[PDB]
Amino acid sequence: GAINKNMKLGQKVLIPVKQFPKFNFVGKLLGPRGNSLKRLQEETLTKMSILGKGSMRDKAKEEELRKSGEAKYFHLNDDLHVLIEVFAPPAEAYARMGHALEEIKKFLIPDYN
Amino acid sequence: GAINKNMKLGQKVLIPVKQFPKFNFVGKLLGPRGNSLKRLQEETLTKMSILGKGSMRDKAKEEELRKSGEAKYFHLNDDLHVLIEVFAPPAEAYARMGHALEEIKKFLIPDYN
RNA sequence: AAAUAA
Repeated sequence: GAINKNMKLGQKVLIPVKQFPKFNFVGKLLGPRGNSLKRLQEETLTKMSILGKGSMRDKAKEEELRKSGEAKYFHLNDDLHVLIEVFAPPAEAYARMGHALEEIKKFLIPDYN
Repeated sequence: GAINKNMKLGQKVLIPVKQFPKFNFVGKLLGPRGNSLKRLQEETLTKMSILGKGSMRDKAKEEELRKSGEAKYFHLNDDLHVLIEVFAPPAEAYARMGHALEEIKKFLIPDYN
């Protein structure tokens, strides 16, 4: 499209549950009351959501919401992931995404305490 | 205080470490993902935290924090225990603490795994 | 069995 027309970007970032079994990443990404994710979107000027299987603190509600069929719950069949999104001019859109994907690496490795 | 004004209650509940040596009660109480403790508050309408010496899984981390001197770690000198807390009008609060105190006894017995 | 939930 047009180089100065604002654009919407989106990239699904897989959360490594197969490589780090049993570690609660969702708690780690959000931190206390979500201020580790609030702060991480503010830092990079993107918007981030944790979607997919297990993104919700229960198998059951997340299973029902999933069996409902509504498009808003399409993500709960996909693997657990963070969806980073940005709306800005193209040069800015890709640059912040690139920025955002560098600062998120640390939340996708365990704490070892 | 006043009969329908809300009050705070707290009651330490001791964990029998002398009686079942080396049994991990902390894991039993929190279960997976911390949700057997979390469900036990929802059922009883209380709030619960595990404090005292041995509440943390790293004995040297816990002794740093204990030395550190901050009031938030004062509990790491007391015996290992669950501190049940409630904020409600007196009638409800005492009824919930009691409910919680019967419903907590199951978790103060080891599993023989 | 280890408590962060936007």
